[PDB]
Amino acid sequence: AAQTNAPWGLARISSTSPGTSTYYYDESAGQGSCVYVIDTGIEASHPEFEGRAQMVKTYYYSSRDGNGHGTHCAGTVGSRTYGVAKKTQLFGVKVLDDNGSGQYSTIIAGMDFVASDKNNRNCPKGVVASLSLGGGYSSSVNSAAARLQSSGVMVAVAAGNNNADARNYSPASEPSVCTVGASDRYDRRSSFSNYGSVLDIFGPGTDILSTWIGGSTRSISGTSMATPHVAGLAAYLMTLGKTTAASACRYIADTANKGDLSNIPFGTVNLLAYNNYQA
Ligand SMILES: [Ca+2]
Ligand SMILES: [Ca+2]
Repeated sequence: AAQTNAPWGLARISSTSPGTSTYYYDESAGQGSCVYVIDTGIEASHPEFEGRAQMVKTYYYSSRDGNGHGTHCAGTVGSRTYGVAKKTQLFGVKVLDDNGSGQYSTIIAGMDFVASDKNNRNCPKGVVASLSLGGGYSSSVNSAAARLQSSGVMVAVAAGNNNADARNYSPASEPSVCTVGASDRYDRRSSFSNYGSVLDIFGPGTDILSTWIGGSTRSISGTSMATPHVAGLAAYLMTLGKTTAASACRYIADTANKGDLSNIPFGTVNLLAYNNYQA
């Protein structure tokens, strides 16, 4: 399938080269998979989600996304126009308040929630969790992410936006999950992207158009934007049967575009998420 005039990041994930504008993907499109977006929520009524999004948990007075960040990330995972996996099921877990902040204790509860809640859902092609969040190093946050992954969920987490080594941030620094850095449309490391040995992969993160609250759209930047490209890619590849929740991060690294990115510090992988879709 071909989506013309797609956001650059979608075009990039199905291309060997920068500078194109059409996204190519297998029409299965992540059908039968599920992606949990652990964030500020998801505006499920947005026409872009086509009834495929729902809120499943909140730790606050509402499950509404009063911020936009979670809705944007969910859009990159699975919206019809802005998403990688256009037929996946999206589940919102609101661990971040409407200012975009959340206590680590709440974030941990949210991860444990997903590990159990997947047993309440129909995801025959597998389960992914996208975590566009984080703060300073915490062994408890890392351990929660490790548990979620161990439980059979493909966990993708943001590397962070500190232009620093991700070793000092969580859940970025948890080795067993998929830690995602950000690139721009010219195949440069995004200016803010963290780096380091713990990164598994890069995805598009600068100037990413997606859904926003109030039935709108907007372009924003962050490792938060790169992460859902990888989460959606995992869901897509799992629906195709090419990989599994336990092996998807490795598979994505195996099949990535190699050596395309600039300003990657010595010791950080030069790997850009790629669907290897061949019609
Ligand atoms: Ca290339
Ligand atoms: Ca890893």
